[PDB]
Amino acid sequence: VETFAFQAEIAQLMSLIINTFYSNKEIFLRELISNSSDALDKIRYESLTDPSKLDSGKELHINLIPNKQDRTLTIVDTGIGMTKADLINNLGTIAKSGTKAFMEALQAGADISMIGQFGVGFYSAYLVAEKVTVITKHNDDEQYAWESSAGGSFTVRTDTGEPMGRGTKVILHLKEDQTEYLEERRIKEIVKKHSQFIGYPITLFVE
Ligand SMILES: CN1CCN(S(=O)(=O)c2cc(F)c(F)cc2-c2ccc3nc(N)nc(C(=O)N4Cc5ccccc5C4)c3c2)CC1
Repeated sequence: VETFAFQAEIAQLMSLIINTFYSNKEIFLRELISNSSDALDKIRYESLTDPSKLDSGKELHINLIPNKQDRTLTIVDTGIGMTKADLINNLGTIAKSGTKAFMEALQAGADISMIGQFGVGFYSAYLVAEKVTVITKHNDDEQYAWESSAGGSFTVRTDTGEPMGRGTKVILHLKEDQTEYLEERRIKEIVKKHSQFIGYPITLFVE
């Protein structure tokens, strides 16, 4: 288990998301589904030249899994996945650029719902989650588990758990007052409203 400090801008963006009074918290799902969709597009392009990149899983889909018992909402994709370098260095660097542009926009009065245009949409997860665990598997690396409860740090460990094949699993440990995002009707309403035109099948799992 390795612990890393987020870069100053990301930590600032994260605490902005957690501290700003903003009622329209549902936008998080759209951001995670759109990230999954883009990840699925990346493995689909890579498969045009090198077809062996789909030996880790041919099916390209998105699964939404609520668990009332564990109070979690999981967003699963069979997209490209992420390497140790992606989790530790690359994610932080690609975000850094978009993070500053977004915080500048909100001052000037933009609103949180515009987070995705700045490529930092993933962090909107902290509108509803007290902790986020990300399980990922890329073709050129091992299975990793990234984790953060914000507070300026994140952890990275090798995942000894159930193999994934290829893709990303975003486990949202929901805040006590955000259990509505475990409800079938609510998820369906959000997916129909924000993600009705995703070019991959989205399966809402039930309990
Ligand atoms: C949104 N697209 C997806 C495709 N790419 S990519 O080119 O494949 C890439 C290049 C990188 F250099 C890199 F570091 C990561 C990724 C990467 C790959 C697959 C992904 N799958 C999901 N589902 N999500 C994210 C994500 O955006 N996350 C998860 C995650 C985990 C922890 C912190 C931030 C975040 C934000 C992913 C990112 C670009 C971004």
